[PDB]
Amino acid sequence: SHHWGYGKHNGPEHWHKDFPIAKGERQSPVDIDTHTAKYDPSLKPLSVSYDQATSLRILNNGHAFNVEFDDSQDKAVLKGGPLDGTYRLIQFHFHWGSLDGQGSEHTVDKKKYAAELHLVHWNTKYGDFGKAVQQPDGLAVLGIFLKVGSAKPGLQKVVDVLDSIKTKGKSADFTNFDPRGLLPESLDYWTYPGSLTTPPLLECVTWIVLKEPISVSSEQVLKFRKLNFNGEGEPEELMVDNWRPAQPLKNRQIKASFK
Ligand SMILES: CC#CC[Se]c1ccc(S(N)(=O)=O)cc1
Ligand SMILES: CC#CC[Se]c1ccc(S(N)(=O)=O)cc1
Ligand SMILES: [Zn+2]
Repeated sequence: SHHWGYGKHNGPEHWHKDFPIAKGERQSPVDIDTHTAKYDPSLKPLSVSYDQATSLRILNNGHAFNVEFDDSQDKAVLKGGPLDGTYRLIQFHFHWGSLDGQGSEHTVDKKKYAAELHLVHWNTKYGDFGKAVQQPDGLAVLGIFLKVGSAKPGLQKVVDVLDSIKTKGKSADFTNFDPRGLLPESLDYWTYPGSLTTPPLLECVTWIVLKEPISVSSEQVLKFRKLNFNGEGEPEELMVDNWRPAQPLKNRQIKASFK
C-alpha cells in the first residue's frame, strides 16, 4: 500500500522507488525564472467561472486537506489561457511550511512562499477524473501563492473548520463555500506542462500559476500548522512542510500571460 509522505524516511527523495516517473521529463513543481519566461501572445484570455461552484466537504487525507466540490456538472470551470476546452473544478488544497519562509511548491526566482493553493480541474472531454489523469492534457491546476501579511477574509471559513478535521481520515461538511474569495485581483499567470506534485506524479497537468500572491495572516497559517499527518490516537506529527521541492525543468518553457 501507499506509504509515501514528507518525512526523512518517506519524503520526496524516496518517491522514485515506488513512482519512477518522479524522475521524468515533465515533473512539477519547478522554479519559475521570471527573466527567462516569455510573454506568449498566443495565450487566449483566462476564464475562471466559479459563480455556480458547489462545495461539499473538507477532508484531511493525511497529506493535506481537500475542499471537495460537486463536479457532476459544469458548475465551476476553468477555460481559456493555454487550455483547449472545459476543465471542471473538483477540489482545492494547499501546501505549506513549518515557518513562513517555506511552504510553496513552485518558486519564483528561487523565492519560496509560505504556502501555495492548488485549485484542481479535470478536462471534461475525458468524462471522469480517473480517466483524465491518464492524459497529457487531463488536468489544469491553478496555483496561487500565499504570503503572510494581512488576513484573507475568504480563507477564514476554511481555517475555522480545521479544528474538526485534525487527523487523517476526518472530514466535515463544507457546503456553500465560495472559492472566488481565495483569488488575488490579477489573473496574470505563468504556464507550463507538468505533473501532479504528489504520488502518483502523473504527467497530466497544465499548470497555471498566478503571479500575484494572496496575503493571509500569520494566525491563519498557524492554524494550518496545527493539523496532523497522523490518524486519531496516534503520536502527533504536525502537518507541516507538505511540499515537494522544485524539479528539473528539462525540455520545457514557461510562458507568461503578461507583457
Ligand atoms: C515513514 C516511512 C517509511 C519507510 Se517504508 C516506505 C514506503 C514507500 C516509500 S515511497 N517510495 O512510496 O516514498 C517510502 C518509504
Ligand atoms: C490519479 C491521482 C491522484 C492524486 Se489527486 C492530486 C494529487 C496532487 C495534486 S497537485 N498537488 O499536483 O495539485 C492534485 C491532485
Ligand atoms: Zn497540490
